[PDB]
Amino acid sequence: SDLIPAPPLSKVPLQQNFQDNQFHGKWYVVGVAGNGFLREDKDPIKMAATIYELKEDKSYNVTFQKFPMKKCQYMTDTLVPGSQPGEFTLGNIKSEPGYTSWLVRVVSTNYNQHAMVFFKAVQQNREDFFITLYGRTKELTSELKENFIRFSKSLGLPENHIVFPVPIDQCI
Ligand SMILES: COc1cc2c(c(OC)c1OC)-c1ccc(OC)c(=O)cc1[C@@H](NC(C)=O)CC2
Repeated sequence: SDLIPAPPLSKVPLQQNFQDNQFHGKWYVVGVAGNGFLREDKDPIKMAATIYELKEDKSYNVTFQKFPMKKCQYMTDTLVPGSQPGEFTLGNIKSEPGYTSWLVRVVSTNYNQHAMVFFKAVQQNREDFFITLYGRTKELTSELKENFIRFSKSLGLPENHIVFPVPIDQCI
């Protein structure tokens, strides 16, 4: 299509010894890169924080601001553990107009500062993928943001498909 193809999974690193208990909580969206994310300097965006909640069954609740981030509205999905720690499927629980599931792979995190997470659509004829740069604070370092840009570019994403929203706590 118009879109840059998704990488094979083997090109997406997996965070080693992923600790679900240490990943839970609030994560600001500090960066988002994907074939369907488009930097428009004329239309900057702000994004509310994502909440990852670990449950008894080791799945998460995930509460996140909805795409394409025009009116701030939260949504909640289930993050079902996959083939191993760090990996999940994010499923739309009800069949609705815009519908796909995503494979979710935590690429790297140190739990208390940053995380980088890869999302790939499991729908047959969808190249759709994106990478989220999360921070525990609204601000991350230049080195951490350049590492996210380089990772994103290594999967073929142009720099104008890499967006840095203004992180906020809540919808307004
Ligand atoms: C847990 O966090 C996120 C999870 C997803 C999305 C997203 O970006 C707003 C997130 O925040 C970083 C998401 C992303 C891109 C999409 O297409 C470009 C889409 O159609 C759809 C989405 C999401 N669906 C909706 C309705 O927002 C599902 C996956």
